[PDB]
Formats: sequence, C-alpha cells, structure tokens
Amino acid sequence: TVVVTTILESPYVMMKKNHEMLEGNERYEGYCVDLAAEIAKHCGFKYKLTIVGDGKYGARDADTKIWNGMVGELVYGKADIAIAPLTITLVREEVIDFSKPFMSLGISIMIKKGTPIESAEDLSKQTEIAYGTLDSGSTKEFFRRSKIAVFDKMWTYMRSAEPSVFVRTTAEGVARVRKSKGKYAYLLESTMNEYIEQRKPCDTMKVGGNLDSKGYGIATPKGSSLGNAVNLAVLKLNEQGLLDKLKNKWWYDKGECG
Ligand SMILES: Cc1cccc(Cn2nnc(-c3o[nH]c(=O)c3C[C@H](N)C(=O)O)n2)c1
Repeated sequence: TVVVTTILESPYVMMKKNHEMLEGNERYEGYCVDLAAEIAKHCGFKYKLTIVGDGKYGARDADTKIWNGMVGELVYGKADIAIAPLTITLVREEVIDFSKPFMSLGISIMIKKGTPIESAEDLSKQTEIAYGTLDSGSTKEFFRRSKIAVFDKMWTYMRSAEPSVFVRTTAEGVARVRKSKGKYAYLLESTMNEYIEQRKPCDTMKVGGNLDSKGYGIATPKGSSLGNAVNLAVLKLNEQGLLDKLKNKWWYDKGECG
C-alpha cells in the first residue's frame, strides 16, 4: 500500500462536504485525488492519501540542511509518493525524482485590480507596494538564486524587509493581497493566480507575463521501485487526454466571475 503525500489546496485536494461520514481516501476530492486514483489504477497499487504534516511544499533548511514539506516526507520516509502541485526544480531533483510534468506554470505576480504595477521591474523600483512570496517553496528559491538584475533586486528587498513580506501558506498570500488595499503584491504560480482571478470577489489580477516556465510533477524518493511505472502512467494519462479532463472537471465552478 503506497503512502501518498499531498497538500490541502483547492482544487487539487479538498475535504468533501460530508467527510465526517466517510473514511480513508473517500474523505477527499479534487484534481490530485482523481489523479492519484488514475495513477494507482494504471500501475495497479493500493494507496493511502495523507496530508503533509508540516503544511509545506519543501525546501532545504539553510542551517540544518534538512528538507521539509512534501519533499522531506519523501526523502526521510514518511511517504512513498507525492501527488500535488509540486514544482519540478533542479535543486529538488538532487534528492527526489519527478515524472514528466502533468501541468505547466510560471512564477507570476498577483495584485489587487487597479494597482499601478505592470511588471516585476515596476515592483523592483519602488517600496510603497510591498511584495513577497511563500516560505519553503520553489518561488522563494528562484528569487534567492536568480542572477537577473530585476529579480536579484527584488530578492535583496524581500529577504530583509520588515515586517516580513513572506507568507506561510498560499491562501495567506492571496488574503494579504486582498486585505492590503493595493499595498501588497504576491509572487505565486500562474496556476493559482489565474484560478483565483476567475473567482468571486473578482478583485485580483495577474499582471505581466510569467517570470519562468516550469511544471508540476509526481515525485518519488530516489531509488523508488515506483518511479518508472508512475512516469509511464503520467505520459499515458496525458496522451489520453485525462489530464485535460481533470482540469475541465475541477478548474471552473458555477457562479464565479462573469
Ligand atoms: C490552482 C492552485 C491553487 C492553489 C495552489 C496551487 C499551487 N501553487 N500555486 N502557487 C504555488 C506557489 O507559489 N509560490 C510557491 O513556492 C508555490 C509552491 C510551489 N508549487 C512549490 O512546489 O514549492 N503553488 C495551485
């Protein structure tokens, strides 16, 4: 029985309305719940969905060099596979294996609609509008490592800003954009940015294009007997249009903007 780690982010994984009446994997619904079921059915294994204990995607602690988040759950044996919007990055590939991507994304900028910011460079050259990103995720790592002048300027500001411009959850980032009256911009992936832009109260927007181009992948620990079969499953699901089907199922709700 394969232990799956994932993260409670709508629309990937959500508690069903009647979850108290249900058990095990039946408590959950969403894109990654369906994807887990499809991967398991194609590979022929039983599995148990679990929510990442520390709530994080995953970064290497600068002091202890210990990985946290879903990455750490794989590296140190709490889970066998991660099925989540987990970004494929070279630093993470040092310690875990990824499938080919099942969804594309890029780093992007979220603002309150009407805020006078058109680009990363616009953000970088001012301080009235604070801006930041998620702790222990791939976007913070991207900015920390970037040698692009604009992005390094942004990092130099973010890493030393007080009070902190970083958030612990993606929902907190979005809430801070909304609560700040245009005085906070959140650096987050284009998936969440566009998903939120389409939903009530319809007060946020993605500005400029994306800052990079990456993907989400299914992750396994190095040496896992599962890696090969999981990668083949993702490729077949993609080819068969199942990933398109899951996006069409989970991305668009009734009663949203427009
Ligand atoms: C549609 C939808 C709804 C909610 C959440 C998501 C996934 N997601 N969107 N943005 C992020 C994100 O932004 N900066 C980061 O660091 C991460 C995390 C990143 N994916 C990582 O692996 O570290 N993660 C997508």
